[PDB]
Amino acid sequence: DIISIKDIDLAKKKVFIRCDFNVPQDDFLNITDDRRIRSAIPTIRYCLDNGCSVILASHLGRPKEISSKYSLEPVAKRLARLLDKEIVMAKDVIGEDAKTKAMNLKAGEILLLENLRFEKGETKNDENLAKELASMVQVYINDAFGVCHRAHSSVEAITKFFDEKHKGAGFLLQKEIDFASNLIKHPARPFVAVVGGSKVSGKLQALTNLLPKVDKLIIGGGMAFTFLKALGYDIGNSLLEEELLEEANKILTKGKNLGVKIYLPVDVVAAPACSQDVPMKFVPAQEIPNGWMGLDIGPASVRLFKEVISDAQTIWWNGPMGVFEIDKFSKGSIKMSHYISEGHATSVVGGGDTADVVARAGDADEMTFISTGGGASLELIEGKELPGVKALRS
Ligand SMILES: [K+]
Ligand SMILES: [K+]
Repeated sequence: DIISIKDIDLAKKKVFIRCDFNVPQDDFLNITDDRRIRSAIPTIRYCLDNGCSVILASHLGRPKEISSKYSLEPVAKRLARLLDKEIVMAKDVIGEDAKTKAMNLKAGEILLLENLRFEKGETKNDENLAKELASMVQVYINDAFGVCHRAHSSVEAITKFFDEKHKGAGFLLQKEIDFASNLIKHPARPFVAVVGGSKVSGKLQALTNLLPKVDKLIIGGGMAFTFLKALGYDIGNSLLEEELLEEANKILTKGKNLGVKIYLPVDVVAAPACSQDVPMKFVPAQEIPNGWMGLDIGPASVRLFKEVISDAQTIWWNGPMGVFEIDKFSKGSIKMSHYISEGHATSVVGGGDTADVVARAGDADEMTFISTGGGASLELIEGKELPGVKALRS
């Protein structure tokens, strides 16, 4: 149903590619993870190989207003090394400099527009922005699954300025869609969802839609403590969403009614504060000391979870098992990455935090697929129609 880049005649044309270059940066604005730039390359190279000129556009962060801090200039440098091709940068998005550069662009050249979100209309699906972006090119390609869950100009309104023979989905967008969709369709079984992170409300809708689909569900991260609390466990000073206690109980009740095997941590790494520099204890989940907090799954839980996933043919994992940015509270996530990656399941990772764990674990290459689109994969797993994808439906 979705129009593919493969069914569009784009040879020798001028092509707008909406890419996802929303990469992490450090305080000196050096790029600390270029995976999204790398994932964009096959679509870009396919156009260049077909004699196109290429206008690339992406957002970076969420600028409130224009500043050098959110410039795409470091993305341009990094992409130039990775493609071994030179890049022209526009000083603006649809101002005079972009339009002139776009018009001057020769076959085989690459133009990177400045941050899309320097235009206030982008996150409002402004139709004038869309029209101005569209005027620069003959073909529209979306390769940015990561923003497709939002009605933004560069993925939604812009598509109204191209007919079905001049717009389509890039190779990355198609993969993101195929991997996410499989999971809510007919995945190989046993199908295990492994869910984590610190908030239940983050995952509630995904869990509700996955529940009738999965064979087993492991719940870790800070969000587990709301489930344990919903079951009457004392959780000391751990994270709690009081207001979601009843919803968590509903997940467990329906899970059981549907025959889903649901596992929560049976032990945790507990500490008096969330820092490297305080003491830590391995304790049962029923015995977090007064005033202490659970910050990672414990070794018994790691081991149980290993056994839970051991016969899996499909695993979806979104969310760390614990506060993995702190070394002392990272081991449960790291070992889960090891166990998931080393097993024989089709393994699909979601969430930037989870991609980060998998990177630190050194396992990125043994995962079947790591989504580089944060909330977008989740909203698909939730059962929603994504406006960016809909926009490209034949
Ligand atoms: K046009
Ligand atoms: K594997």
